[PDB]
Order: sequence, then structure tokens, then C-alpha cells
Amino acid sequence: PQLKIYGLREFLDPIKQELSDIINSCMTDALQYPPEKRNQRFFPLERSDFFYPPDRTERYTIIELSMFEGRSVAAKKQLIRLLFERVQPLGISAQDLEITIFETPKHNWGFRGLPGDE
Amino acid sequence: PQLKIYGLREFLDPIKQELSDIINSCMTDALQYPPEKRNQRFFPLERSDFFYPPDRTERYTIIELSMFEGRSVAAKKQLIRLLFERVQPLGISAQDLEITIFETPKHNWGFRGLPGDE
Amino acid sequence: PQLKIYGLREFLDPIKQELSDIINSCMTDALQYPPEKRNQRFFPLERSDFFYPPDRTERYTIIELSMFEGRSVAAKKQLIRLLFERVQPLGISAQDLEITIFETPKHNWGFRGLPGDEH
Repeated sequence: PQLKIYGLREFLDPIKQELSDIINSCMTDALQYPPEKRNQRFFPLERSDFFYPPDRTERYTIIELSMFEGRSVAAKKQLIRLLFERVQPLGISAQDLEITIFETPKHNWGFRGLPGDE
Repeated sequence: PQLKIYGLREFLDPIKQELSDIINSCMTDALQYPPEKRNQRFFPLERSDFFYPPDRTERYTIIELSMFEGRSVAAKKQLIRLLFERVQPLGISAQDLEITIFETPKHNWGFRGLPGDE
Repeated sequence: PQLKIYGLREFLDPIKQELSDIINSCMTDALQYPPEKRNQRFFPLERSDFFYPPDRTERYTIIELSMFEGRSVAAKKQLIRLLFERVQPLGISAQDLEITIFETPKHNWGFRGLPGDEH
């Protein structure tokens, strides 16, 4: 599973390392992936590139997650709830977090030299 | 509804503020979203990082839209035509604009503390 | 077909012109787009922004493909196998390449002034 994290540079860079491990812990606890399978890409944005809603603050953060289809709604909902709860101490409140999950068949993936369904 | 706009930095940077309001008005018009929910991320690109078809110009621009499933094809097509019509004053002709819309279930989203279906 | 390519800037920048033609050759070989329909975006990343698995090297490269629905699994699988085989000369091993393909209907696309299902 691949993660992409977006946020203003000035507020995402100080917390980049701890946020990485916390997101990885949610991947392990809600979806049972081994901790060493961490796949994250961060995109710190300048203020002129980030047009977020005015109801939110400069700490507004977006996580996009691509993974196999076939997991239940309950597990995907558990992951969303873990992400909201565990980013709180980083200064990212529920209003300042947004998550989107995309699911594709395993035969659309390739890793370690074979299609995903193989 | 998240949008991501890609273009050459040389030509996207001078116009991204107007283009942002133009794009926001198409969301409001074709999809009835309030202007307050503007959610956009701009990605100005280097020339060596952007390989686009040779029959297009340096003003080539890509818009990626991610939203809930459930809107009609007619509403999505009205959005595509409004984007083509309205970015044209900014120097983006129809050859230089490409739009892709991705849709996912509501329970795949996390925003404001809860899975989207709640 | 839109392609996004990610990797550390140290190793993506010197090879990306060669990587661009190699990827475009795999799209033409496996899915028969004309080579003039190349559509790629590269994102060279810094060290503090790329958290890849530790069983992988600094050469780890990610390729995302977004295209129309309708191509067969066999065609998509051949595209995956070709990408793995052809990125070898540029020093990217099988463990260091990951591919993801997203499909959407044609009416979800806009290009050349019209929705994709009207051309």
C-alpha cells in the first residue's frame, strides 16, 4: 500500500518523521501490514500552491492511500478513525485532516518483478 | 472534492490565482458545491519533468479531480465543458487542457473526524 | 494515458530522459498508443520526503498509470513485465520498481475540448 501526504511546508517538515511512524502504526493496527512495508511520499507545499478551505487552518493535511481492493468497510473505517485519533498530538485536529482511499485490483499492481495477483 | 492542477511553472505560476477561482466556479456551477469548500493543490513543474504530446504547447495543463461517487454523467460532462470554456481566457485552449475525474465510495473518505458515509 | 514517476532526485534526474523513452516504448509495445501520445510527469524527491521499505535501495522508483477502462489483464500484465525488464539497463532492479494502474471510464475524461466518450 502506497501513501502520499500533503501539507504546508512550514508545518509539515517539523513533524514529518513522527507523522510517518504514526501513519505507519495505523497501517499495521487497522490493516495488519508489517511495519517494514512502509511506503510514504511527502509533498510539502508552499502557501501559494495550497488552496484549502477557509474553515481550516495552516496545518491542514491530506493523506491519499492506494491499496488493494478486497478489504472490508469495517477495516477501512477503523484505519480512518485511527488516523484522526493519533495525529492529534502533532497539532492536526479533526478539521485539519482529510483522507482518501483508492482501491485497484491486484492484477493492476506490479511489485518485486511480478503482477500483484501473482 | 479534491483537485490537483499540473502545468509548467513558467506559465502556471503567473495565472494560478485567477485559474483557482475559475476552477472553483466550475465546481460550484456544475456540481453545486459552495465556494467555501475550495480544495486545490497546484504542482508547478519543470520542463524536464513534464513530457506531454508534441502537438501541444507549453501551456499544457492537467486537472485531476477526486470526489464522491454518485454524481451523474451529465453533471460531470457539464463540468468538463465549463472548464474548457472558462480557462480559455487565461491562454489555455482546448488542446492544452486535460481533465480526469476519479470517484470513490463515501466510506472510503475520512474528513472532519468521521468516515464519509457518516 | 497519464504517467507519474517518483523517486529520489539523485538517481532519477540523470536517467529520466532515458526512462521517459523506455516507459513510452512499453506503452506502445503493450497497449499500442502512438509514441507521439506520450504523457508523463516526473516528481524527483528529496531524502526526507521518500519513506520506502528498507528491503529496497535508493533506486526505488514508483510508476503510476491512469488510463481508460477496457484493456485486458493480459495486456496490462505484459506492460508490467516489459517495464520490469526494460528498466534493468538503467540500474533499477525488480525489487526497486513498483507499478500501479488506475482505470476510469471514458466519460470521466476531458481532452481536446470534449469528454472522452465523444471523440
